[PDB]
Amino acid sequence: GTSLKILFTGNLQHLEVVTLDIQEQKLYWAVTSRGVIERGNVDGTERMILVHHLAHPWGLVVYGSFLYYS
Amino acid sequence: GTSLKILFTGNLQHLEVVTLDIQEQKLYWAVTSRGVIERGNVDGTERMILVHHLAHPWGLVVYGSFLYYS
Ligand code: NI
Ligand code: NI
Repeated sequence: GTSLKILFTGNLQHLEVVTLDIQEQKLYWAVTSRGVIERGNVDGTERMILVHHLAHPWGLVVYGSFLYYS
Repeated sequence: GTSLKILFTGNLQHLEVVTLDIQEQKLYWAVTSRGVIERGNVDGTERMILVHHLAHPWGLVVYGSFLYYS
Protein backbone atom coordinates (compact mmCIF):
# COMPACT_ATOMS: atom_id res chain seq x y z
CA GLY A 1 0.00 0.00 0.00
CA THR A 2 2.95 2.46 -0.40
CA SER A 3 3.25 3.57 -4.07
CA LEU A 4 -0.22 4.97 -4.93
CA LYS A 5 -0.57 5.81 -8.66
CA ILE A 6 -3.38 6.91 -11.04
CA LEU A 7 -3.22 4.86 -14.28
CA PHE A 8 -6.36 5.88 -16.28
CA THR A 9 -8.85 8.74 -15.79
CA GLY A 10 -11.49 10.52 -17.90
CA ASN A 11 -15.04 9.51 -18.93
CA LEU A 12 -15.23 6.63 -16.35
CA GLN A 13 -18.63 7.55 -14.81
CA HIS A 14 -20.32 4.43 -13.26
CA LEU A 15 -17.17 2.25 -13.32
CA GLU A 16 -17.48 -1.52 -12.80
CA VAL A 17 -15.13 -4.29 -11.57
CA VAL A 18 -11.52 -4.26 -12.88
CA THR A 19 -9.83 -7.45 -14.17
CA LEU A 20 -6.10 -8.18 -14.71
CA ASP A 21 -4.71 -10.56 -17.40
CA ILE A 22 -1.45 -11.60 -15.60
CA GLN A 23 0.00 -13.47 -18.64
CA GLU A 24 -0.32 -10.28 -20.81
CA GLN A 25 -0.10 -7.54 -18.06
CA LYS A 26 -3.34 -5.97 -19.40
CA LEU A 27 -6.12 -4.36 -17.28
CA TYR A 28 -9.78 -4.88 -18.39
CA TRP A 29 -12.80 -2.96 -17.03
CA ALA A 30 -16.38 -1.99 -17.98
CA VAL A 31 -17.95 1.49 -18.08
CA THR A 32 -21.76 1.51 -17.64
CA SER A 33 -22.25 5.24 -18.51
CA ARG A 34 -20.99 4.53 -22.10
CA GLY A 35 -21.86 0.77 -22.13
CA VAL A 36 -18.33 -0.29 -23.18
CA ILE A 37 -15.57 -2.63 -21.97
CA GLU A 38 -12.10 -1.01 -22.18
CA ARG A 39 -8.57 -2.41 -21.71
CA GLY A 40 -5.15 -0.85 -21.09
CA ASN A 41 -1.56 -1.62 -20.08
CA VAL A 42 -0.63 -1.72 -16.36
CA ASP A 43 1.76 1.24 -16.98
CA GLY A 44 -1.23 3.43 -18.06
CA THR A 45 0.00 4.02 -21.67
CA GLU A 46 -2.52 2.37 -24.06
CA ARG A 47 -6.35 2.43 -23.89
CA MET A 48 -9.00 1.28 -26.40
CA ILE A 49 -12.72 0.34 -26.41
CA LEU A 50 -13.03 -3.46 -26.89
CA VAL A 51 -16.84 -4.16 -26.73
CA HIS A 52 -19.68 -1.70 -27.65
CA HIS A 53 -23.44 -1.31 -27.04
CA LEU A 54 -23.62 -3.16 -23.67
CA ALA A 55 -26.54 -2.31 -21.31
CA HIS A 56 -25.20 -2.85 -17.75
CA PRO A 57 -21.98 -4.91 -17.60
CA TRP A 58 -21.48 -6.31 -14.07
CA GLY A 59 -18.82 -9.06 -14.25
CA LEU A 60 -15.87 -9.72 -16.58
CA VAL A 61 -12.90 -12.12 -16.48
CA VAL A 62 -10.08 -13.04 -18.92
CA TYR A 63 -9.06 -16.71 -19.30
CA GLY A 64 -6.91 -18.11 -22.15
CA SER A 65 -7.89 -16.52 -25.53
CA PHE A 66 -11.24 -15.18 -24.22
CA LEU A 67 -13.02 -12.44 -22.26
CA TYR A 68 -16.25 -13.60 -20.53
CA TYR A 69 -18.74 -10.93 -19.31
CA SER A 70 -22.17 -10.88 -17.59
CA GLY B 1 -36.31 23.12 -29.70
CA THR B 2 -35.03 22.73 -33.29
CA SER B 3 -31.21 22.75 -33.41
CA LEU B 4 -29.84 20.63 -30.52
CA LYS B 5 -26.09 21.15 -29.91
CA ILE B 6 -23.40 20.03 -27.42
CA LEU B 7 -21.25 22.95 -26.20
CA PHE B 8 -19.12 21.42 -23.42
CA THR B 9 -18.59 17.85 -22.24
CA GLY B 10 -15.71 16.51 -20.13
CA ASN B 11 -15.14 16.35 -16.36
CA LEU B 12 -18.76 17.32 -15.59
CA GLN B 13 -20.15 14.74 -13.14
CA HIS B 14 -22.17 16.43 -10.38
CA LEU B 15 -23.15 19.32 -12.66
CA GLU B 16 -25.28 22.07 -11.09
CA VAL B 17 -27.51 24.74 -12.60
CA VAL B 18 -26.32 26.75 -15.63
CA THR B 19 -26.68 30.53 -15.96
CA LEU B 20 -26.06 33.09 -18.69
CA ASP B 21 -24.57 36.58 -18.73
CA ILE B 22 -26.48 38.04 -21.67
CA GLN B 23 -24.41 41.25 -21.86
CA GLU B 24 -21.10 39.36 -22.18
CA GLN B 25 -22.62 36.21 -23.79
CA LYS B 26 -20.84 33.69 -21.54
CA LEU B 27 -22.33 30.66 -19.75
CA TYR B 28 -21.49 29.91 -16.10
CA TRP B 29 -21.95 26.60 -14.28
CA ALA B 30 -20.74 24.77 -11.19
CA VAL B 31 -19.37 21.24 -10.87
CA THR B 32 -19.78 19.70 -7.41
CA SER B 33 -17.57 16.66 -8.13
CA ARG B 34 -14.61 19.06 -8.52
CA GLY B 35 -15.89 21.99 -6.39
CA VAL B 36 -15.41 24.62 -9.11
CA ILE B 37 -17.37 27.29 -10.97
CA GLU B 38 -16.55 27.45 -14.69
CA ARG B 39 -17.15 29.83 -17.59
CA GLY B 40 -17.67 29.22 -21.28
CA ASN B 41 -18.66 31.12 -24.41
CA VAL B 42 -22.00 30.22 -26.00
CA ASP B 43 -19.95 29.22 -29.08
CA GLY B 44 -18.62 26.31 -26.98
CA THR B 45 -14.99 27.33 -27.66
CA GLU B 46 -13.35 28.90 -24.60
CA ARG B 47 -13.62 27.16 -21.22
CA MET B 48 -11.87 27.90 -17.92
CA ILE B 49 -12.12 27.47 -14.15
CA LEU B 50 -13.19 30.61 -12.29
CA VAL B 51 -13.52 29.59 -8.60
CA HIS B 52 -11.71 26.82 -6.70
CA HIS B 53 -12.19 24.80 -3.51
CA LEU B 54 -15.97 25.01 -3.18
CA ALA B 55 -17.86 22.38 -1.16
CA HIS B 56 -21.30 22.01 -2.79
CA PRO B 57 -22.36 24.93 -5.03
CA TRP B 58 -26.12 24.94 -5.53
CA GLY B 59 -27.11 28.29 -7.06
CA LEU B 60 -25.22 31.00 -8.93
CA VAL B 61 -26.17 34.19 -10.75
CA VAL B 62 -24.27 36.88 -12.65
CA TYR B 63 -25.36 40.51 -12.42
CA GLY B 64 -23.32 43.59 -13.30
CA SER B 65 -19.62 43.05 -12.58
CA PHE B 66 -20.13 40.44 -9.82
CA LEU B 67 -21.04 36.75 -9.59
CA TYR B 68 -23.05 35.53 -6.59
CA TYR B 69 -22.99 31.87 -5.52
CA SER B 70 -24.45 29.98 -2.57
NI1 NI C 1 -23.55 -1.03 -12.17
NI1 NI D 1 -25.93 19.09 -5.80
